[PDB]
Amino acid sequence: PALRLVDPQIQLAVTPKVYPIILRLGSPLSLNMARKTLNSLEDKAFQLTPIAVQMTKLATTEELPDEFVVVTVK
Amino acid sequence: PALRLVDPQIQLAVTRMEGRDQNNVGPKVYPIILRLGSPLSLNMARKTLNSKAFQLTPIAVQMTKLAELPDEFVVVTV
Ligand SMILES: CCCCCCCCC
Repeated sequence: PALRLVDPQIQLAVTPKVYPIILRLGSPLSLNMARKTLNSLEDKAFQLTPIAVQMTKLATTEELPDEFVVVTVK
Repeated sequence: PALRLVDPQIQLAVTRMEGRDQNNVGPKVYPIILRLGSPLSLNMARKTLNSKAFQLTPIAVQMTKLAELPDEFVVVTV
C-alpha cells in the first residue's frame, strides 16, 4: 500500500484546474509520451519516449495537500 | 489488453519548467490514453475537519475505445 505522491511536474487537469496526483499502487504503472514525428515521405509514425515519474512514499499524512486526486490501481 | 481514450474532461498536465528556467510556459496538457491491465479508480479528495480526514468525491472517466488519435498524447500503461 503506502500511498505515494507524484512529483509536481506531473499533475491532473480536470474540467481548467490542475491537481496533484496521489497513487495507491497495486500494480506498476508506466507513462510514455507519444508524438507523430517519425515522418516518412508520405506517412508519419508515433515515437513513444517514456517519461520518468519521481514517486515519493508519503512519510506522514500531514504532507497531503488540501485538495488532490487519488488514482487507485487494483 | 486494449486502448481507451479519455475525453478532454480528464487530461495529463506536464510542466517541464526547464536548460533554462521557463516558469512562464506553465503546464502543457495532453489527452490520456489508457492501456489498462487492471482497472483504475479516480477520486477527487478534499480536506474535511477532524482535529486526518479527506472527503473523496468520485469522478467518472468516460474513456472511449478506439478502433482518430491526436498528434500529441500520453499513454498510461498499467
Ligand atoms: C502518473 C499517474 C498518471 C495518472 C493516470 C491518469 C488516469 C486518468 C483516468
